[PDB]
Order: sequence, then C-alpha cells, then structure tokens
Amino acid sequence: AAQTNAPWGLARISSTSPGTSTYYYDESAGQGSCVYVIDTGIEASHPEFEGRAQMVKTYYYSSRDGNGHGTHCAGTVGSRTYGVAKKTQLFGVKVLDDNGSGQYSTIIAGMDFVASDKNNRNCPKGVVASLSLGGGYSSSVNSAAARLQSSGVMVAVAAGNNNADARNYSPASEPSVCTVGASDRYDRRSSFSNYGSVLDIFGPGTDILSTWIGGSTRSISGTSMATPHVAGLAAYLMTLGKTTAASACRYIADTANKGDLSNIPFGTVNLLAYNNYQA
Ligand SMILES: O=C(O)[C@H](O)c1cccc(Cl)c1
Repeated sequence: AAQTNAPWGLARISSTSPGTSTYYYDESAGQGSCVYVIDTGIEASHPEFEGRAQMVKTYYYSSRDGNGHGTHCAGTVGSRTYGVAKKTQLFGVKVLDDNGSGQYSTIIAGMDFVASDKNNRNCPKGVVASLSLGGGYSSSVNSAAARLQSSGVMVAVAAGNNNADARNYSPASEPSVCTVGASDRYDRRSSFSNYGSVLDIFGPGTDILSTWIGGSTRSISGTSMATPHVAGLAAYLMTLGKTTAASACRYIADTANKGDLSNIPFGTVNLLAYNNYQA
C-alpha cells in the first residue's frame, strides 16, 4: 500500500533515503496486534482512530486526554493518516495528568497493569507498549519496564530530551526495553535527543504531525514522538510474522537503516527504524 502526502516520518520509516513523502507498507497494517499508549490518555472519539482506540485505565478523575500528548503519540502509532500501524488496536492507560505530569509509583502501577491487562484483550499477533515519558534514574521504574517486557510485551520507551546520556533517565536506561532516540527530516539527530550506549534505535522525532485533542492535528517534537513510530513499527512487523515481542527491538535494529544519521556521538548506535517494505 502507498499513502501519498504522508507525514515525513512515515515516509522516512519506509525509505532508504530522506526527502520523500509517500509511506509504503503491507496492507495487513498491524491488524490483530495491540498497542498500549501509557501517557495522558487518548481522545478515542477522534475520527482518525476509526473506533480502534479505547481507554482501558486511568489513575485520575477522568480517562480523557486533557493535554493532547497521549493523543498525538497514539496517532503516530495507529491513526489512519498519521499512524505507522493503521489497523492496530490502541489501548490508553492514563498515568499522566492533564499537565503531563505523573508520579513514578503511578507509572509503575500502569506498567504492571498492562502486563496483566493484555490477558483481557484479543491480540493474536502480539502486544506492544509505548512509553513516551520518563524522569531521573530509578531502579524501580526500570524494573517495572523490565517486567512488562518479560511478560511478553514489546516495550518502547523515549530516550529523553536533555541532549544528554540516557543512562541517567528511566525507563530509558533499562537495558531490556527498546530505547528510542529522535531524528529530523534531514537525517540529523534531533537537537534535544538524548544519546548513549543504552539507545537501541532512532525514529522520526522533530516536527511530527499527528492527532490532537478537540478532533484536531498539530506538529510537535520530542523523543516522545519517535517512540510511537517504533512501537507502531513493532506492531506492524509482529502482524507480518517477522518478529515477536521478545525479539522485535533487536529485529528493528538488525533491519534498520545504518550509518545514515548525522551528529550521532561516538558510542551511540547509528540506526534509523525502517520497515524494509518492498512494494
Ligand atoms: O527530557 C525530559 O523531559 C526527561 O528527562 C525525559 C526522560 C525520558 C523520557 C522522556 Cl519523554 C523525558
């Protein structure tokens, strides 16, 4: 399948070169997979989600996304226009309040929730969790992400936005999950992207168009935007049968575009997520 006039990041993940604007992908499109978006919520009523999104858990007075961040990330995973995996099922877990803030204890509870809740969902092709959040190093936060991964969920986490080594942030620094840095449309490391040995992969993160609350759209930047590209890619590849939740991060690294990004510090992987789709 070909989506013309796609957001640059979608075009990038199906291309061997920057500077194109059509997204190419297998029509299976993540059907039969599920992606949890652990964030500020999801505006599931947005037409872009086509009934495939739902809130399953909140720790606050509402499950609605009063911020936009979680809706944007969910749109990059799986919206019809802005999403990588256009037929996946999206499940929202609201661990962040409407200002985008949340306590680590709530975030940990949300990760353990997903590890159990997947047993209440139909995801025959596999389960992914996208965590566009983080803070300072916490062994307990890292352990929660490790448990979620161990339980059979492909965990993708944002590297962080401090232009610093991600070893000092969580869950970014957990070795067993997929830690995602950000790139721009010219294949440069995004100016804010964290780096370091703990990164596994880069995805599009600067000037990413996606869904927003109020049935709207907007372009924003962050490792929060790169992470759902990788989460959606994992769901797509699992539906194709090319990989599994346990192996998807390594498979994405194996099959990435290699050596194409600029301003990658010595010792950080130079790997850009790529679907290897041959139309
Ligand atoms: O840069 C920040 O805001 C935080 O350090 C951070 C760390 C890890 C992941 C995210 Cl999305 C944010």
